[PDB]
Amino acid sequence: PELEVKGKKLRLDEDGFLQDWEEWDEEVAEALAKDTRFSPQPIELTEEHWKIIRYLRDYFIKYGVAPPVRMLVKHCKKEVRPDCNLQYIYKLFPQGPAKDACRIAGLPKPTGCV
Repeated sequence: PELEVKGKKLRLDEDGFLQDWEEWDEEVAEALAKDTRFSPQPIELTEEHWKIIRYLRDYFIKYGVAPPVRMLVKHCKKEVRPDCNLQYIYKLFPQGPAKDACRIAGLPKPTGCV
């Protein structure tokens, strides 16, 4: 379906992932985060959320896939907080790094992030 943000109508897939992925910015991230068609509840983006979002998006821009969860957790422990395990990632992103975090980070698919 569509997502109205910033005077634009962006294309999402059936799982709520941004298909016009190159149109993404912080504003789009925010609209995705409150998109309750694809999330039980809006997700309030803290700086921790943002650190995770920026990491996923940089990885996709560089490698064309999302990083594996194994690598995400390692990164989070090093750059977010020493106790940021997968459970902590689900605390931030209730549906997980693929269904929530990669979606909000504007990746066109979460492929790789398992």
